[PDB]
Amino acid sequence: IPTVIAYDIYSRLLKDRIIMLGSQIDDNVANSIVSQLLFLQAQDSEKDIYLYINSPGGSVTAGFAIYDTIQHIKPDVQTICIGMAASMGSFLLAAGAKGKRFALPNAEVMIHQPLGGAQGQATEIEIAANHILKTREKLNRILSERTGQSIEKIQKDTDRDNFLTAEEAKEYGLIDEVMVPE
Amino acid sequence: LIPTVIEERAYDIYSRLLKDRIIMLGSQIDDNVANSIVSQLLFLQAQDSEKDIYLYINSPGGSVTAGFAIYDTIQHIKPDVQTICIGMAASMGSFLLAAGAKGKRFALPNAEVMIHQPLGGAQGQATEIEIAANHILKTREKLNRILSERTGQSIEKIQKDTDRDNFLTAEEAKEYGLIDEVMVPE
Amino acid sequence: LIPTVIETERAYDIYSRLLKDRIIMLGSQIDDNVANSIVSQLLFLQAQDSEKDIYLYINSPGGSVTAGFAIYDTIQHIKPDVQTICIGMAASMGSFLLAAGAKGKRFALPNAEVMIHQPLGGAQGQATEIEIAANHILKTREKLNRILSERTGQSIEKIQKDTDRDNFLTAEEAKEYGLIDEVMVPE
Amino acid sequence: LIPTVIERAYDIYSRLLKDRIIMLGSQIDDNVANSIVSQLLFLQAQDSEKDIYLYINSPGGSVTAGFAIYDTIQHIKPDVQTICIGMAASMGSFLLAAGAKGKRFALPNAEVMIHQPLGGAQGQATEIEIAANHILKTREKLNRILSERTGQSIEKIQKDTDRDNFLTAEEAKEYGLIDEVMVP
Amino acid sequence: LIPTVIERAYDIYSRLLKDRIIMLGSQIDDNVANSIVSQLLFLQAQDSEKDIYLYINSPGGSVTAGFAIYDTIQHIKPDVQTICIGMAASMGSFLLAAGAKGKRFALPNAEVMIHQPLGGAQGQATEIEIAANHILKTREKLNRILSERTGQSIEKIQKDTDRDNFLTAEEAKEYGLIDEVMVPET
Amino acid sequence: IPTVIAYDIYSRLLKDRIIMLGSQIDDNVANSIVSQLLFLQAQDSEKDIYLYINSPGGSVTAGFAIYDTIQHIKPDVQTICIGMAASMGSFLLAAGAKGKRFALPNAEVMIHQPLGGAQGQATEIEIAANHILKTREKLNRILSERTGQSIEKIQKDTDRDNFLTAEEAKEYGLIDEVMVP
Amino acid sequence: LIPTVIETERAYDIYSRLLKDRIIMLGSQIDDNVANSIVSQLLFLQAQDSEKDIYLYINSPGGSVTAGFAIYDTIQHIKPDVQTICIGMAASMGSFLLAAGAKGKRFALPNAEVMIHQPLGGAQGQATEIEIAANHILKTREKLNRILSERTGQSIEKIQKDTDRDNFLTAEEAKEYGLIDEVMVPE
Amino acid sequence: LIPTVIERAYDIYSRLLKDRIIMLGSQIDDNVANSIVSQLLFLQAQDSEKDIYLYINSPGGSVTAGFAIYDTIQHIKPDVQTICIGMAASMGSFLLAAGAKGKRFALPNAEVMIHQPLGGAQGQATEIEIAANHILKTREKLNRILSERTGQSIEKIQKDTDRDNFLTAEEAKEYGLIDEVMVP
Amino acid sequence: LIPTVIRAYDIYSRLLKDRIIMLGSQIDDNVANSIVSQLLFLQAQDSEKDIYLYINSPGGSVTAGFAIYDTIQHIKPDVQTICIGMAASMGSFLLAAGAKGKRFALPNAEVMIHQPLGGAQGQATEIEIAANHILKTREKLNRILSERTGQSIEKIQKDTDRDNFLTAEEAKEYGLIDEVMVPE
Ligand SMILES: CC[C@H](C)[C@H]1C(=O)N(Cc2c3ccccc3cc3ccccc23)C[C@@H]2N(C(=O)NCCCC(F)(F)F)CCC(=O)N12
Ligand SMILES: CC[C@H](C)[C@H]1C(=O)N(Cc2c3ccccc3cc3ccccc23)C[C@@H]2N(C(=O)NCCCC(F)(F)F)CCC(=O)N12
Ligand SMILES: CC[C@H](C)[C@H]1C(=O)N(Cc2c3ccccc3cc3ccccc23)C[C@@H]2N(C(=O)NCCCC(F)(F)F)CCC(=O)N12
Ligand SMILES: CC[C@H](C)[C@H]1C(=O)N(Cc2c3ccccc3cc3ccccc23)C[C@@H]2N(C(=O)NCCCC(F)(F)F)CCC(=O)N12
Ligand SMILES: CC[C@H](C)[C@H]1C(=O)N(Cc2c3ccccc3cc3ccccc23)C[C@@H]2N(C(=O)NCCCC(F)(F)F)CCC(=O)N12
Ligand SMILES: CC[C@H](C)[C@H]1C(=O)N(Cc2c3ccccc3cc3ccccc23)C[C@@H]2N(C(=O)NCCCC(F)(F)F)CCC(=O)N12
Ligand SMILES: CC[C@H](C)[C@H]1C(=O)N(Cc2c3ccccc3cc3ccccc23)C[C@@H]2N(C(=O)NCCCC(F)(F)F)CCC(=O)N12
Ligand SMILES: CC[C@H](C)[C@H]1C(=O)N(Cc2c3ccccc3cc3ccccc23)C[C@@H]2N(C(=O)NCCCC(F)(F)F)CCC(=O)N12
Ligand SMILES: CC[C@H](C)[C@H]1C(=O)N(Cc2c3ccccc3cc3ccccc23)C[C@@H]2N(C(=O)NCCCC(F)(F)F)CCC(=O)N12
Repeated sequence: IPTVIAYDIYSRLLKDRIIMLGSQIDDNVANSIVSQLLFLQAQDSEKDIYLYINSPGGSVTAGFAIYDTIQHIKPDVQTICIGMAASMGSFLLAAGAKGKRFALPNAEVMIHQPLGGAQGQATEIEIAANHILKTREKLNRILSERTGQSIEKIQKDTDRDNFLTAEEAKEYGLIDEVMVPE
Repeated sequence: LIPTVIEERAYDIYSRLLKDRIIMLGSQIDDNVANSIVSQLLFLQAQDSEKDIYLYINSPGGSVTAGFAIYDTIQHIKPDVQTICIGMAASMGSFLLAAGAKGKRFALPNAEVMIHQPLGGAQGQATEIEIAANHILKTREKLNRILSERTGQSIEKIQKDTDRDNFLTAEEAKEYGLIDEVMVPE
Repeated sequence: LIPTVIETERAYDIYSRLLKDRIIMLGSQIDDNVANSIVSQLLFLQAQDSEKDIYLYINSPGGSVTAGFAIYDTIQHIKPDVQTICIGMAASMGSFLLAAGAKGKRFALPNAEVMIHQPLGGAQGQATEIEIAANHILKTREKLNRILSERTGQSIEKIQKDTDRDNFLTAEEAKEYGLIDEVMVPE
Repeated sequence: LIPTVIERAYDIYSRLLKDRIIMLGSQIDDNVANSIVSQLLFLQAQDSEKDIYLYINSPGGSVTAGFAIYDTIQHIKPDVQTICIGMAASMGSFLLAAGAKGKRFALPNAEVMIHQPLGGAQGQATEIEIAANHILKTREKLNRILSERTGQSIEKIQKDTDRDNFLTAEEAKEYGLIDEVMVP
Repeated sequence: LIPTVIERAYDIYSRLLKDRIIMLGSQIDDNVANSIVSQLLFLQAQDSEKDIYLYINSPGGSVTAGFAIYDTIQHIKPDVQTICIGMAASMGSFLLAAGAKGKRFALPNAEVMIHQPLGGAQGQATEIEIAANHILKTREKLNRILSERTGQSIEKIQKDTDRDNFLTAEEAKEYGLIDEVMVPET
Repeated sequence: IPTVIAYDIYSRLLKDRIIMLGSQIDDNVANSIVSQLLFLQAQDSEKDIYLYINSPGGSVTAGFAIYDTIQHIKPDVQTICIGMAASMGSFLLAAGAKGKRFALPNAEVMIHQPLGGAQGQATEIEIAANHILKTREKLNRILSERTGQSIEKIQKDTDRDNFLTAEEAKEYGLIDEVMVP
Repeated sequence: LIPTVIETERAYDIYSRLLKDRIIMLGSQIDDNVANSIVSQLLFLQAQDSEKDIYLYINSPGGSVTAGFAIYDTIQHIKPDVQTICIGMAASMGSFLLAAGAKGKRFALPNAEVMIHQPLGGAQGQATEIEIAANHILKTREKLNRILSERTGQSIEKIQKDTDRDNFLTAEEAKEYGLIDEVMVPE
Repeated sequence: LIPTVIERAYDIYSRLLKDRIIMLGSQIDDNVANSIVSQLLFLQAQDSEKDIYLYINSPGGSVTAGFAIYDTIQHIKPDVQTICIGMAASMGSFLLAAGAKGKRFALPNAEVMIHQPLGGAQGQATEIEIAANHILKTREKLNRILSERTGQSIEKIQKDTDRDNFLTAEEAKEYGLIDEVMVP
Repeated sequence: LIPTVIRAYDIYSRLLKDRIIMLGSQIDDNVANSIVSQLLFLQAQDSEKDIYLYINSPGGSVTAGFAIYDTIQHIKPDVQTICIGMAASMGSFLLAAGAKGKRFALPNAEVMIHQPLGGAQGQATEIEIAANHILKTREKLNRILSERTGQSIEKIQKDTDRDNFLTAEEAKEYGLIDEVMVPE
């Protein structure tokens, strides 16, 4: 990670209100991004924030930490998908400010149902199944609100792995514009 | 080392017991144990359709489907299959103990009987976890329904009493309806 | 430990004694070894008597599709009716072989579990290698679904839909589906 | 890499601590407890009157480490606000409920889970007995405090924590674990 | 390798079984219990009145597997003599004490050890509680029987089995675990 | 990593608009290079950027993160292959500014088809197969545009591992000139 | 992830800032490295001021007995009173050090856990080697129990009995026992 | 690959057992003790007067397993001759000395080793104490019996077994562990 | 692996019927126990007729080797030794131990001689005991080699200091064998 005159490259980007979601989403990544969003709001509550997304997703709860923080703060959080947005990464891509969700032409967007595990007694498995099913209902309802697609459509389209191009993601309502070279 | 006995005709001890219509369920229940026991049951009813069979149970249970292989074979064949719990009957072992011929389910005085929920697991997509959950819940309802029929307890009582690990003495198993008599020394 | 029995005085292991009365055991995961044994037993029994029925016990989670088709083709070629009986569970290629038994002689005991689902596999390497592997397993599924349609009387369209995910059936549901003919009830 | 901010260079979490914000964003072990307790002590010394803000995104962990944080919160003069962002499970949800009365929050999609303590024991029958009595007393201790913090009966807490019990933010408010669901 | 003897070929242990001698010469698990129980049942069927001789060189093991052997000994008509050779520890010493009254022996340098049951528990507090209650009940069951067969109080048995308690053959006789130290003919 | 008078060697190069792609391409490497590209264009949108490429390739999506960032920004991004460029590395070599794609005489260039895997149900294998086949068409279509070769020729020449010299890479259209001493 | 704090300027990591106000953290398993650090901090603080109290925070499951006695002996030698405060838990040699604080200045917060038990160890080899190891750990227990008796006011016989097995105590029970002087109740 | 002798077919060791020869040719564990004890019981039942021959090529092992064999040898009526061929170490040497008085042998290059018992202990101080007292009492037991078998004092045995003590066949005869060195 | 020949015999048991013993493996206690038992069986059948010891072995345990050695020297029958393939370490010692004038090797058979291998770990006095033991074992081996080859102890010491490979002809000249058996 190179230095620029004294900032590391990512910290220099943060000076211009740019946050990097460039890894698998766990609690540590969520804690950092939430802290960055809170800091940028405190500096200036009016100016836009830019969330770079190159992520395969990961933890749903960690994703919702980022999601809820985005929606609470006053500044518009722009989202731009560069490389790939999968699973909870694509959920956060769709969570960006209305009209300011982007993807570069060859960026990959994938949507699919949440993954999990359960082990032990029948009633413990039932509790785990009800939890992940309710979690999917929560994700689908919000994605419906964000994309303009129905919950029934999102349910069917996320049953298996569903890879989308940048243009297909725009047509779906996950992003607003495919950002072309000027 | 399984010992040999000579009656001339040499027998390993378990095969000698099988000659007198005795089957040993003395291990964890998997498909191999089920295949052996159902084959022994088929052989014995073919040899004699009237004479009782004796099923020894010292088992911590295991596979539910492997257990139901043994269960269904016991109920289909004409001979009464007596069950005797010696040492311990846990989980699907206690289910098979309760599945013996009415009036011929036994345990020795210090034998341990345990009943609880079916165990399992699932990993992957939410809909895959749902399928696994529905399957194991249906499997529990199936087991509890049969236990209710075999013991005379209500399905609601079986559900409550199998929620956690429930250890029973031989006398408690008799009171519950899992066995008919605690076998005492003469 | 497989127990021994004596017919008074020829000694047999329990499974060999069953084979004397035309009973073959499919009681494990289906691999090439299990297929070779079952194919050899079927060829032996039909050579002894081409008219008497053979009885195939099925307590199996399935396994290799090619090994399953070794057993399937042998069953269909030989003259004797091969009866099938599901005891415990028949999953995947085990349930396929359950449905492959002689017409009107496919059975399950009341608490036996039958599961149907699409074939499993894997592929790794170049895109064209993944394509070949994908085309192979899709063609294998169509092959399985077409034969299962013939044996059950259900459509290829229905079988495709019903085998998309793991589909557990009771013995009575398996009868309704056409995978078996009768649920064997106790007297 | 944790990002830096310069205005004096700060890592992002240390910059938040300057404005009386403490992060509980991991599994609770002794190291996390020692850090949070030290931060609370420091913030009390800096300003005994201004509120402290405890961010909670944690699956819980050690009960004793959790009680290190709990007791420090209750001792110090400043109110400690708690805010659940992402998820609060087990001892994390206990600490969420331990925030200053009227100042316990959760964001709308945050997850709260409550259940009984986990543990293990191995060896002699009397050694297993000691371990069982200890974890049972620890559960009574936790349930008694949770009853006081939520206003629910100990009997209800016992029943509701027997198995894994997932709650929405609104359900956590209705239960008494938090005071308000913070809306955008 | 187990040596063969020909009078009709026998492995050495099978030859001993012909004279009503059963070998408990290993750690007690379900397999060992299944074998010993089957041998006892076979010997009772052969002769319901002649004594059986149970050799014990064992560190113990499974309590439920031990109780399979224990209950089978007490049910059958023939007296089961017990002889400790080498060592009897834990459930091995319990079975030594379970022999027919007046027919429990040890050789002069044989080692007897008694202690409390060993086990484990993991998971939720209520699951640990169930596991703890179970092992405590199992110890009560063992101590009550040991009290009956030694003549010692349950209070004394509890205290003396709190830790590993090694006894000589002579101390085991004094305690009531055996009846006589079998001395060599000079 | 030595220091120079105070900059580490790679940071000193970044001051003269030089970016180093000297490793396997994963998301971390892509995030760093994308950030460096965005930094340099913000400093100066007119002056050229020099992308050093010594890489065996790696993730296709991580590669396309770098690719799209290069094409979007105003500055010409020169590409110089030193040592080796394989797979996605050779794709990024061909993605440099027109007339400013270079390789040193003994630099190695390799092209082949994308690598991947799939495991599970037949329909899951089908989805994975369709995805990687679409990814190959995407790569081959862009490589056809950058090199001037037909898609049918790219398909044939990338079927197996195809090693090229620097001069062969110039002939193929992957680079513009072999930079002589 | 240890946070930094700045005061107008001078930057400190949180634990170094606490050390500036004579606070030492025993917040881990006790090994030689932890003992070396704490002994060095104690020596530093007494050199800075021989009269002002030192505050020893204890959240520790214990560990090495010799490493514990390095801390114990340093505490007793230096002139300043070393206050001890149990927060979270003090087990084994951690609870021994809790009891070693200045008379009247040993504290615990209300929900802090205190545990006392026997020294743990092991030995493998010859009978005489096992004898040496046994005599050593027994002598170490006598040494620990004698000091505990002195600092708690309980008899050595009572300490022996109560430390035979794992003995968990509440903060209040630890006060009644004499391991601490006061439970710090919140205002 | 144990060779067959016809072859009436016999494996070589079973053929030797027909002429009252028992092989102690491995590490002594409970399995080896059970077999040897069973063979001794079989041979005395066949003939209580004729001698038994115990071949010893063993590094020893379990003390309790060794005492199973020891007590069985002393109880039965037949004289049990012992012959050390190759090596007798630890409990193997103890059983060599346990043979019938006047009928304990070794071949000229056979190795005899004596040393104190080995063991372990782990856990609480009182558990280590119990383990220590047990292994010490076992050493006293071994030394007392070895004193009876050899005619050497317990005090001498203690000192001579403090460390590993290798003896030649002639030195073992001088010690009283054997009676004669068998020459060609 | 081992084929049958027809009374049915496995190939090695058939060879034992004509007084042929196979030392075709690494020498451990199990191999020694079998070979000494075979030697005891053959001399019991006939004390006059020769025994033939096939040797294709890399050596191994010295004590297990001396179990075989002492048994060879004690019994009445001449034990012929023939090296086929290779005799290394204690295998070459046993090759030299064959009856005088009846020790053989085939033309391309390999014979290797070298000093004993071992290990020691622990206290200085424990290392001393182990060192004295293996040094005394070397003197024991070298003294017997000297007697059976005709070479001096000083020469055996020097020639076995490192690994010393010998041809069949060199082994004859050294005194380890009596003749290189030629094809007729
Ligand atoms: C939108 C946040 C509110 C203003 C409110 C709040 O809800 N919260 C709760 C809250 C968090 C609290 C702690 C850690 C992360 C938090 C993230 C939040 C995200 C959304 C809403 C509230 C959050 C705290 C916030 N604080 C600051 O941001 N302080 C300024 C320091 C910022 C920086 F420069 F240090 F970065 C502390 C004081 C305060 O009232 N709030
Ligand atoms: C109760 C058995 C039925 C009468 C019926 C049957 O349902 N089945 C199906 C069936 C099984 C079939 C194969 C393997 C196991 C089986 C177990 C069954 C259990 C219950 C019911 C049927 C079973 C087969 C049975 N066979 C034998 O038992 N033959 C005698 C075998 C003797 C010996 F070999 F056992 F000695 C083959 C002929 C036959 O009609 N049946
Ligand atoms: C149905 C069998 C056919 C008549 C034909 C055949 O197609 N085949 C081909 C064939 C197989 C050939 C080899 C191994 C397995 C085979 C399985 C087959 C299954 C179905 C059809 C042919 C099979 C061989 C068969 N053979 C035997 O069965 N011989 C008797 C074997 C008796 C015993 F050993 F079983 F007891 C050899 C002679 C022969 O003509 N055939
Ligand atoms: C509420 C704190 C009390 C006033 C008291 C105390 O109870 N304790 C005990 C105590 C702790 C002691 C050490 C480490 C952590 C502690 C956490 C505590 C939590 C609650 C109560 C007491 C604690 C210590 C406190 N110290 C400081 O905080 N000093 C100020 C410097 C703080 C910083 F800036 F350095 F952070 C040292 C002097 C002192 O008397 N106390
Ligand atoms: C004490 C045995 C009872 C008489 C009764 C019984 O309670 N049981 C139950 C029972 C067991 C049953 C199966 C396996 C083990 C058993 C062990 C038992 C131990 C104690 C009491 C009953 C046991 C079975 C017994 N059987 C035999 O022993 N048959 C003789 C053949 C023995 C051998 F020679 F084959 F060994 C079968 C007939 C029968 O009625 N019983
Ligand atoms: C090409 C940049 C566009 C003009 C636009 C944009 O599309 N984006 C989106 C965008 C990214 C956003 C975040 C992180 C990486 C990004 C990479 C991009 C690559 C290509 C196109 C847009 C990118 C951001 C850009 N920002 C800066 O670069 N700001 C100054 C950067 C200075 C410094 F920090 F580097 F020093 C923030 C404001 C802004 O308008 N944009
Ligand atoms: C109580 C200390 C004694 C007065 C004496 C001593 O016994 N010792 C021995 C002694 C130790 C010596 C070295 C390391 C640790 C020590 C810990 C001790 C604990 C108790 C008693 C003596 C110790 C050394 C002490 N030194 C300092 O502390 N020097 C001051 C520097 C302090 C700091 F700032 F550097 F920390 C060096 C000179 C000196 O005479 N002593
Ligand atoms: C010296 C043996 C005594 C006579 C006595 C005895 O003490 N015991 C106890 C005893 C053992 C008992 C069981 C197993 C092993 C035993 C080993 C013993 C060793 C020494 C002394 C008693 C032993 C049993 C002996 N039995 C036989 O040997 N029976 C003949 C069996 C011959 C054959 F099977 F080997 F061929 C069974 C009856 C019996 O009274 N005893
Ligand atoms: C040379 C052997 C002596 C004659 C003597 C003896 O020294 N010993 C001691 C001795 C051994 C004893 C047991 C096992 C192996 C032995 C190997 C020996 C090797 C050398 C010398 C004595 C050995 C035993 C020998 N026995 C037999 O060989 N019995 C016949 C065996 C026939 C058959 F089984 F082999 F076929 C038992 C009786 C006996 O007096 N001896």
